[PDB]
Amino acid sequence: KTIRIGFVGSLLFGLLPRIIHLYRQAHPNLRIELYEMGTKAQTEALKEGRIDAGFGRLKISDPAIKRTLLRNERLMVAVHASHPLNQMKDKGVHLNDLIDEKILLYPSSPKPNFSTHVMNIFSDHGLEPTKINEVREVQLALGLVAAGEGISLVPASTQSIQLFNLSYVPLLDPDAITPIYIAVRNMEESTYIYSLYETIRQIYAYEGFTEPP
Amino acid sequence: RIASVEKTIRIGFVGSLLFGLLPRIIHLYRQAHPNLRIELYEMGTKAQTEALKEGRIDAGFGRLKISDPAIKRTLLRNERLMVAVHASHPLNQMKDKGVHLNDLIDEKILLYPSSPKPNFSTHVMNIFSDHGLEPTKINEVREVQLALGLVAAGEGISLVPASTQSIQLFNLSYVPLLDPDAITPIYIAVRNMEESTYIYSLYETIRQIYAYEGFTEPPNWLEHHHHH
Ligand SMILES: O=C(O)/C=C\C=C/C(=O)O
Repeated sequence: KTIRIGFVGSLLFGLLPRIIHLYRQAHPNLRIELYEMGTKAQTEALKEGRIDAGFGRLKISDPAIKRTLLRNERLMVAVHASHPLNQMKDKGVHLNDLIDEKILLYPSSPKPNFSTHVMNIFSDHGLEPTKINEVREVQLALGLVAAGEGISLVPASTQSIQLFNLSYVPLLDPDAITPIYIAVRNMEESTYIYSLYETIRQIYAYEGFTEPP
Repeated sequence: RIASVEKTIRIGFVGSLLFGLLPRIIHLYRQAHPNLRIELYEMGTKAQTEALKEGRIDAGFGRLKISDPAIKRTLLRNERLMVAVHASHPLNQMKDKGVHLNDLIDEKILLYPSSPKPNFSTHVMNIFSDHGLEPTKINEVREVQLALGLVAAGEGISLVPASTQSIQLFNLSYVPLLDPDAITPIYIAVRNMEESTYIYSLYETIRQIYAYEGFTEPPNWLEHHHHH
């Protein structure tokens, strides 16, 4: 009668609430508890039994955890309206266009985290952006972009944040992605966790996303 | 090549203000003062006081009035409150017209934040009790984004600043709150001394954007008058 879910903050701005809402409709007397935490912290939390399921954006390998890829969400570049990158609808924008920009990454919690994921995509292609500043969370990064502080790379679903003179630019590199995983304990076999997984599949089928296994 | 400490201006702000007018104010300020280095620091109102006193920041944007002899402040405006509700909540049918505080008393209300005190939740609760209203279903959460997320999940409602409308979550609706005192103040605080020329310029920028937005302000609001 109590399910504990760990989640990275950005998911609040995307599909997480509609999943929980449909999930609620199937379980009118379940106590649902949500806890914002990083993907590495979710792994430790699952092992200690502090949460039952974790929704994250890193693939942390650990025998005690069963991890499953839900979908490959795209990354976008958040910029101020007047930024030159916002003038490139014609040809579009690649990662190698971003290398000399002031880039705002997040979170500032211990590594590995979302900024490590983003920097790895650069390094995967021999790119190393030299001007990086780490901030607490995605909404702060975006507010700072709007204030004129630089640019940021964010999941496409954070476009629910529509700040004055903030524009989101697509990235052309096919691997400019931020996958979303569900993680549970390796011998998890609960009805509640199965139902949660089916609820995600119902939203995806309705939303037109590719179904996970 | 590095900028001088004299031409560096440090600005403290509460995080939720990034959803309203603060960013365009800062952007415009930067654009009009290209030889200034502006540094921005997220901090709560209480921390802003010690920071101003010690020189760690030069101006602080906050939502609380915490009196300290070393500091002075100007009320920039009283921002309206709204009720964040799930699209399918009955209260959402009064979205065009708005609702009153006494309509919310038996609703599942999500208050926030958790840590600081006094905060937004006590201020919200004080507006209820100012009118002999005591909400019976109070659940407190850590932060505004989790409150909004749980409302979007249909687990309750939350009273939020009007600028929160920048965050448009799926199946989340913002309903106007009609009580004229259902407001939340925004302040600029500075050291209790004559404002530097740089802070006076920041005042000028605020006045400019507030005029573009059409806000009503009293005579001599934020206005510098010469000492000679
Ligand atoms: O750090 C990580 O493990 C991943 C994501 C963090 C934050 C977010 O998506 O908002």
